[PDB]
Amino acid sequence: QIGLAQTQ
Repeated sequence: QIGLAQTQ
């Protein structure tokens, strides 16, 4: 289980 969230 991997959750990856990115914002710029």
